[PDB]
Amino acid sequence: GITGTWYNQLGSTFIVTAGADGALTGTYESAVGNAESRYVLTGRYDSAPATDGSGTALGWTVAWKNNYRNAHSATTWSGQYVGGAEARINTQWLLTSGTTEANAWKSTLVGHDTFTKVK
Amino acid sequence: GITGTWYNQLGSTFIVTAGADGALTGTYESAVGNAESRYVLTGRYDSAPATDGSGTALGWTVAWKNNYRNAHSATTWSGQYVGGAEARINTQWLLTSGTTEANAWKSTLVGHDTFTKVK
Amino acid sequence: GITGTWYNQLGSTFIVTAGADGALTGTYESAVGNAESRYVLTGRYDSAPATDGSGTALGWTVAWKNNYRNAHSATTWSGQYVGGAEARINTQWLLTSGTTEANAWKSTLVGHDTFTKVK
Amino acid sequence: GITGTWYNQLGSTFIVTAGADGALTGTYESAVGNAESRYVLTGRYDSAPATDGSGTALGWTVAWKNNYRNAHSATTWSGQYVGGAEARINTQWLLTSGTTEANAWKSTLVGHDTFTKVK
Ligand SMILES: O=C(O)CCCC[C@@H]1SC[C@@H]2NC(=O)N[C@@H]21
Ligand SMILES: O=C(O)CCCC[C@@H]1SC[C@@H]2NC(=O)N[C@@H]21
Ligand SMILES: O=C(O)CCCC[C@@H]1SC[C@@H]2NC(=O)N[C@@H]21
Ligand SMILES: O=C(O)CCCC[C@@H]1SC[C@@H]2NC(=O)N[C@@H]21
Repeated sequence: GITGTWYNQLGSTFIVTAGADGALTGTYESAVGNAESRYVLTGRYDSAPATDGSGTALGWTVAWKNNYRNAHSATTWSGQYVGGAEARINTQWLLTSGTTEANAWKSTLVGHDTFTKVK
Repeated sequence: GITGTWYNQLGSTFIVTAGADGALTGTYESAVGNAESRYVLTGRYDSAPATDGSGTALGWTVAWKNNYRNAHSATTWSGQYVGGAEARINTQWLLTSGTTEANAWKSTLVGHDTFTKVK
Repeated sequence: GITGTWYNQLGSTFIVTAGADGALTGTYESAVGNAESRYVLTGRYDSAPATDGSGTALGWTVAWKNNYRNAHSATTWSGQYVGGAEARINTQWLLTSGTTEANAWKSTLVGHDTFTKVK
Repeated sequence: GITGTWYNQLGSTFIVTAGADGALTGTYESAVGNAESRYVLTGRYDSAPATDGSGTALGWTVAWKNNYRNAHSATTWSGQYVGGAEARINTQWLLTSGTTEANAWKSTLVGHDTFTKVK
């Protein structure tokens, strides 16, 4: 029930398939930034989703490289799937770009994203 | 040259193999926290490493679930491999645990790690 | 126009007064967590608010200590006041608790908050 | 014992005076970035420092504005003073710049700093 075609508040598309062991595959099309295509993602999530009423912890990784453009950067999301009547995924994310060792302090960006299934 | 057996400042072990397309596989044994084994990791990195003199951006994901213990949590690293005479990987990371919707604010932890190849 | 009585999505109250030089004073009552009173905050913001159409960058600090309860912790917000028809303040924040040197990795928590003036 | 003249790993200077109530005043000269002077800081820390053996939680705020240059940005540190034979302050920090509402995702930067008293 974690697989599907999620959107978020910036408008970017996140097509995902969960795995039997805990794998996470799919593509990710950022609607904003230095990117124009679907990009490859990979990540993991636990499969024992703590049935007391909590959300399923998950995380994944995208590196901004394909046939069209490269930004030499990588972004990781970590969040929790809150699954109920409103299927929601709240994530918080990092973005690291490849900089020179002088510009090491300003490499990382942080932010948040709210993923909804049927927009 | 990104593959290998890295340690860090907490003492945890990170066995990694890079990929021809940009995949990243291997295991991760946290020496601290609610974990006792090697755990499965998966992530990505770009393969056009920007030969002006910058580091290679990379990121990966571990979900704390195996045959021994489960913490219902997932952690993601994003950083850059600085490769020279001293092979170094500086990463900054998030840790998300599966909480109830009341305790949504205190789910995520942030921190930093400094990975060295030959300790 | 930054001064006033803001609420947020968790329900916590943030009473603030800006300064002529750039100071920021007021109180902060967290509606959730290990706190029960108004707490003291202090922070800063720039006063040249970049009239091209951007938001005003700001930040502040609260330490969870008063006559009622102490948590030995400190939280800092950094965000930007987007001021228009809908007066909004989006912030992203850190929370650090005083831990032993063994438990240094799990001290910091990260999160986000969305402040609205008239709720 | 928190007051004094701290340096860090980037070379920036942090002159600080603690307060009887819990206030924190002083100046901050960033040795790197879009800044050239001492800048004004303000923040807070708790004064009941948990004498079991933990560090003192603290945090502060700087807004990059003075007579010389303005960057329309604000940075906040949150960390813990580990005080022993080696007086250390480990902090983790955010940096928010005033951007247009389109460029809201890439406003914030995250990073870490390690402050030492006698360098
Ligand atoms: O910044 C870059 O170098 C490329 C653009 C990255 C897009 C970011 S990644 C996190 C955030 N969420 C998105 O869907 N897109 C932005
Ligand atoms: O907190 C948990 O629920 C399990 C322990 C997680 C270990 C964390 S993950 C990030 C940091 N780096 C490590 O090598 N271990 C800790
Ligand atoms: O965790 C603690 O030790 C005390 C509770 C802190 C409340 C946090 S601070 C950030 C977030 N925003 C709020 O208005 N409250 C929570
Ligand atoms: O980026 C800017 O707009 C101005 C430069 C800010 C300097 C940053 S703030 C955090 C980090 N620690 C420092 O001592 N300097 C950098």
